[PDB]
Amino acid sequence: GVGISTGTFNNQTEFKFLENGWVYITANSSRLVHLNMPESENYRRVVVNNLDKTAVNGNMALDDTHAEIVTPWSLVDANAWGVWFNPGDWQLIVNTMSELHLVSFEQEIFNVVLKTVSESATQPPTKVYNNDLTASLMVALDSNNTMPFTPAAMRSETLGFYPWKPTIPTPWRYYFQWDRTLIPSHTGTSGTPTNIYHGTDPDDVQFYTIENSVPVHLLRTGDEFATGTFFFDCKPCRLTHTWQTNRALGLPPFLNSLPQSEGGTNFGYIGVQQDKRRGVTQMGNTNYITEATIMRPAEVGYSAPYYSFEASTQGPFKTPIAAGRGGAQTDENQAADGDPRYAFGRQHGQKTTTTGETPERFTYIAHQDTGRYPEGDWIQNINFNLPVTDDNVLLPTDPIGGKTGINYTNIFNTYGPLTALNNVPPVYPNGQIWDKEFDTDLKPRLHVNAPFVCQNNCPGQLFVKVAPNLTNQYDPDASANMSRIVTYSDFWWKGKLVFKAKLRASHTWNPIQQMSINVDNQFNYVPSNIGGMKIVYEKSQLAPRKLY
Amino acid sequence: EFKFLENGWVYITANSSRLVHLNMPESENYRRVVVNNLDKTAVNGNMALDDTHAEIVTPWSLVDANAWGVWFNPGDWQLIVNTMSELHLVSFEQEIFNVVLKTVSESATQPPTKVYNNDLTASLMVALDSNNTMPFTPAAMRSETLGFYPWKPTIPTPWRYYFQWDRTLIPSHTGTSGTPTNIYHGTDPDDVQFYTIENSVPVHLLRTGDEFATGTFFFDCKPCRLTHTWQTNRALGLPPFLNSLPQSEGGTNFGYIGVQQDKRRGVTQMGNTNYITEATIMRPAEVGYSAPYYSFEASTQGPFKTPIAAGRGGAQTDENQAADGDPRYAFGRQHGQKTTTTGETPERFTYIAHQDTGRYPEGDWIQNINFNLPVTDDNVLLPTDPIGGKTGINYTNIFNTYGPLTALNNVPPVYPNGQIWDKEFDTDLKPRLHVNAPFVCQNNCPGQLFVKVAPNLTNQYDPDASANMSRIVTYSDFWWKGKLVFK
Amino acid sequence: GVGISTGTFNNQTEFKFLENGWVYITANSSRLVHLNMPESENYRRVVVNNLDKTAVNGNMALDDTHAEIVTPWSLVDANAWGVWFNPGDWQLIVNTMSELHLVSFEQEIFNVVLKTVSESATQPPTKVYNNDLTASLMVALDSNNTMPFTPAAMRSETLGFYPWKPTIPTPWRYYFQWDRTLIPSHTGTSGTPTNIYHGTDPDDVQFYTIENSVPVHLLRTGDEFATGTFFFDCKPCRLTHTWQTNRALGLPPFLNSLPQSEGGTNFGYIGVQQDKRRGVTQMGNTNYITEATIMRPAEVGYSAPYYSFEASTQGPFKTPIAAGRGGAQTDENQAADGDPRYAFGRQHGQKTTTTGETPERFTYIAHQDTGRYPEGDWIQNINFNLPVTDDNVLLPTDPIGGKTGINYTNIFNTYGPLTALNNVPPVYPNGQIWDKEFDTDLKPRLHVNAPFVCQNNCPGQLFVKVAPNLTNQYDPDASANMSRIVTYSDFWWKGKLVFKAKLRASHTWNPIQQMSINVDNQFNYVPSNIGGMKIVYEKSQLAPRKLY
Repeated sequence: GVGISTGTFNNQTEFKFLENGWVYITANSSRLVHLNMPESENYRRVVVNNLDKTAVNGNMALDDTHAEIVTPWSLVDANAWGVWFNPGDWQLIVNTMSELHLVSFEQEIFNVVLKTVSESATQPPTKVYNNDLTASLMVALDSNNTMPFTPAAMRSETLGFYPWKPTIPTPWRYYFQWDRTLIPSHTGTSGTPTNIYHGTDPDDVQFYTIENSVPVHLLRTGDEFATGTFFFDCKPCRLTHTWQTNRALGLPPFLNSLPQSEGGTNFGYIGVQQDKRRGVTQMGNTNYITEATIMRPAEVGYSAPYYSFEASTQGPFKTPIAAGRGGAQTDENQAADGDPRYAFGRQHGQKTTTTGETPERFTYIAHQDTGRYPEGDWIQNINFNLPVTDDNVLLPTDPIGGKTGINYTNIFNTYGPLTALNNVPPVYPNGQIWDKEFDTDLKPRLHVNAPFVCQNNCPGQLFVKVAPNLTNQYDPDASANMSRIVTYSDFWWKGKLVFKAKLRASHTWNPIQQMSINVDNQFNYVPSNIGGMKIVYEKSQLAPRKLY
Repeated sequence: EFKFLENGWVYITANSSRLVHLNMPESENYRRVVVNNLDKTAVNGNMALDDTHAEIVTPWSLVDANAWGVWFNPGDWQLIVNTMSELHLVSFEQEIFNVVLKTVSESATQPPTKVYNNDLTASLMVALDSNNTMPFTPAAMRSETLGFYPWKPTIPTPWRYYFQWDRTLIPSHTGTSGTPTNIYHGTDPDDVQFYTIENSVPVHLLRTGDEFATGTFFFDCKPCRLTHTWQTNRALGLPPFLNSLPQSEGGTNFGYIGVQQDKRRGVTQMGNTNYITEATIMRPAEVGYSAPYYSFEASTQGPFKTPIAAGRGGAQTDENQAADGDPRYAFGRQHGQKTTTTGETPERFTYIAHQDTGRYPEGDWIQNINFNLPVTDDNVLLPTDPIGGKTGINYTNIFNTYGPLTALNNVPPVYPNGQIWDKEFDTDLKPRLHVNAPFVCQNNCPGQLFVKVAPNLTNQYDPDASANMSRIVTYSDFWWKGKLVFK
Repeated sequence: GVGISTGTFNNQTEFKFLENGWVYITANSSRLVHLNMPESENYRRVVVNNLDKTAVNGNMALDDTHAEIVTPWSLVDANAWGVWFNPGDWQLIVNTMSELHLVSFEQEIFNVVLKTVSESATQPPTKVYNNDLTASLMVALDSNNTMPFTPAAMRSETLGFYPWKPTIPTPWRYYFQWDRTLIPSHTGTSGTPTNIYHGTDPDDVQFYTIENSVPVHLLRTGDEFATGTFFFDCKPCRLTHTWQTNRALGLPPFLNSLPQSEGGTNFGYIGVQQDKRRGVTQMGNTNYITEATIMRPAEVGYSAPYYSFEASTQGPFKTPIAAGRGGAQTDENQAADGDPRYAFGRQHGQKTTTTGETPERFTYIAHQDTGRYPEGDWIQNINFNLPVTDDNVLLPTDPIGGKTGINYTNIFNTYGPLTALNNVPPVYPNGQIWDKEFDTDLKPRLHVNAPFVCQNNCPGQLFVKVAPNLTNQYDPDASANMSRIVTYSDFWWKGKLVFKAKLRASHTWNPIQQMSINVDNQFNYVPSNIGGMKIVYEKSQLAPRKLY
């Protein structure tokens, strides 16, 4: 009731060691959640069209045009690593574990409190906060997944990552179908390229409402709500990275001459003339057997067009790629297409005492060597007469379509039946944990935003909303917006995310990479003298594994 | 042995035995060796000749029987390929027996002389990596498997494996100005994997009276077809009805469809044309696919050729047109080359598969969506049109038509030099096939077998000295027997 | 028999994960062991006296005088970490484990081979090696520990640390009682200080022989020998380090003024005048309560005389200390008394391809903060009148005995009933694993050479010796030394050392120290281009733990 708590705070992470090197990881997360009443009680169909930006020739990548339904509901999303693990737990997992299985998820709301605000007309303004013991919090669990799936991690709008910091839900909204055409252009393009919002296709209209699709629980201060346990059906997530490219697959050539002294220039030598060597190649018209030409079982990674923008009914979108760029591990400045860039605020890692709306950002450079170095690619004539002449080779420095800044690698695609690739690594703390699989007939082989993909279903989205607190003058048949008592709710959210992981084994003489605190990064993991906190991103696939 | 089961199935047991000759290793230590043929790649336009890499050279030797020639003589192969329609890989086992170890004493006599004596107490070190902890290094790729002749003694191959390295090689051509970046960058510490047999695999010491058997390993692979498909997209489904049939035999007596092309009935995917032709009629899917050919992609370790699943079209008619996708094998006198030949020039052949799943890029073209026929120059891209200003490069060199509709076959077995089975990659997303072997190991396939002559020390050994160990010159002859079972 | 092997090589390390976070670590180690016949078949009582060195005034620390029995036997000692774990295994243990229990030890000898050498009188010298199928290797296991305990790790004379490198045993010898007096001196000392070897005390004479005390097995090429499993009875060894000194024990003072901005100089302030504070002190005649004077439960660590040399019957010896020096963690050059220094050759970590007899060396700097910073000590008069005047304080810069280079800290001892200290950390790879407890009535609280101390008994020492291979001209009643066929043996040694360890837990928000491969140390863990190997030392108590 009014004076009785309905739940307990718990933010402990439990590691229970099972038999045969398996560990049962239970991540308990609890948060105080602050919820204001919605700006409006009505659903809105809102169109955004930043014509001012895209009207500048060459700015088509800046398109924000879309249509969305703005709802009075708020989304409680815990689908991000930082919600469940602090840096120490993450270190333990990524240093001691080799693979991760997502097992189950459950959440509850308890200790609901609803308050009203009265602001007097006194010349020196003043306001008072009073409990509304009979007011209700509306809670809806879309366990059947009737609503569109809108994971908040993509917008950095999940629950906060600090147990001792109150957090907020995010106002819920979803895309509403629209037709939009945007012809690309460049600086110096003559005229005005077609840039039009065409409207909505009636056959694609889907207006969803929570009230018509999901049972809604009314929670007074003495009530609680528990979702029950949901069990996942996902593939395991590897906590190791592969390093072998095509060049490091299989038996190396036999070295007939080995170095006799230590030193930088004391190389070995194969010792057999290149066109007199033994082995197998797929180049049926040459006798050269080299590390570049020797047959490999398949292809590790693939080349794809990079910063290619494809257009469909709704306008242009960047073509996604599975893996990051090669060479970024050596030079951070070379991080580009395929290296996810995260931008987030003070709830999710940015130093909490900073000021301004400029977000904290980082580009994740995965340890896996499955990318491409397009500056190193080339195409040459089938005749394969070496050394190749200018007319018989296409180089990455050769312009395509007359454009000095575009080469064939920009439009190149080597994905095929022989392609082998890995799933995206977890991105702590801002990365998404699980994602919903598409309801297309043919499904993608992976998702680029989360390591765990929901093959059949994963937990229903949790929606909350302050129930309307009407004054005595309400008139439903009037055009003016409803008159409401200013009401807001604080409730406690507790979730339990269960993983299963395998303890790693030492396979090599040498030690392996391990996440460690050091003098440089020390102060990223403790509060500042004024309580300021931050959570820096951490890599997750530290240890290597042999691909082949 | 061919044992005929019920309902047209045959149990093929291939027994193979070899005398194996093993010298003691050159060195007892592991070596991390870097190869860098900068002299070759420093010539502009020779980037395809890159041999730069790093490898761990081990004192161990690999006994590899993963090649068709190890198990079947030509008569057996004829029987299989003429009478069978599909092949299942069932099991594999191997053993080492009748171990013999000998020492060599070479006198200082002015006329040199040497004597061979049995070392009855010396041991052969044998390690079976049944857990597949070691890198997978199939010897067939280097033509370094056991020999293909039962009556010819054979040797194992000195074992080594790749060690991670970073390498950048900017491509160039003749006439390229300056020196393109050509650098060996070193090793990434996070990718370092130094494997040793001693720390990972139990090691058996075999004296002359001892033997070793691996036990039977059972495979889990897909069946391998011994038939070839010939139908391309043009030969799928119902042909057009011929309203006029020839009345006499002769070369020029063709049939005729007899319906004007834009007045025909049927289904096409060209939604803006009324022409229904054998080229434009809808087919269920695509047989084969076009891929960039002699395209070299670069990654952390340097450039490598982009592999392709099927060979070139037209090679069946003209051998000289065999190119990308037609595997070329080079091998020595242990593996097919006339054993009485002299010199180190290997025997070679390009395998031309019977399957018609390839492409004839000279016959491709792209034309404008408007599809106004006959197409004009500006509305068609031909294989003879230069790309990037290069007269020797056309769009087919960079073309890729792989998609959801692509259908293709597994690589055919290549007797005798072809690999039999291969290990599947440990990536999250796995390739649909391998180009080197018809049988791919989905979970695991037999552990690699390693052998090494145990060190035979003299009386003057000093472990705390920098000089390399002083050993009695010792070598071993042992008999290897394997059994490979097919269905 | 002759053609049948009697054992299998195994150098695998197995980690078996038990229930409740406990792991069963099995370290298998195998080595090829090379043994020459002894130089002499007789026991020798040999006296060493480097009078030439100690005769120089001020060189008394260089005394090597002693007496020892030189035996024809050789000792097979596997009591060092490097014998059992490669760097990867050690990384796994020290990064994932919190404590270590020594469980059991067993060893065996197999595949014995004995060979004879015949060197012809030919003008160009030549030699031939022939198997002596009937010769024997003599093997004795002192399971009753009748022989003196002589752990080889102290002399860096254990089995080698590389499975693929043949190793040797060490010629066995033990101390024989002697009386020796060496009066200390300095440069400028007048005359010749007494420097005399007095002989042997008859009541302390102990002449041990293997033959009279231990059953001896004769192994021909077809025989093997197994010790059986020995189970230890030792205390657990912690793999965490304490950092709290007396200054960091208990409740800190309450800060009445907290900083308002981030920055280097924004300190907090206690905000209460020092002599007006509340709390408890052991200084019964002062009202000052400060972090230096506030009562702490006990004392962490202790001060001891450093580079003090005590003399007894056998001459001077350095006074050992339990913990290393304070400040060495910040500056390596300050490593001194209490920081063990290891010197070793190419069998035990030194780059195997180096030349010369100069050994590789390192000083182990433990992570635990249990030492002392003597430059920071002082003593002041009981009156405690502050600020203290010169006459009322003894500073570390005040000479003692008139010596400008000696201060009271050199002779200071604060060990008492309140002292708290930790056991010595394991030193990989050269550190001793276990040590035998003294047979004195009152036993030391720890040993400085090994973390595991043998309370009742630990495995008997293993002795080997090539049995005498006589020629036909042997005459026992002649004074000349015995005429023997030049014979030597190669045998395979295999040992199994079993540990039990507890998996660590994450107790803090922040991550902890972890051993990791990196660009700097990368090439310490892989062979050189000519096969050269090395094993660098690794720290073992990386993770912190709270003392109080």
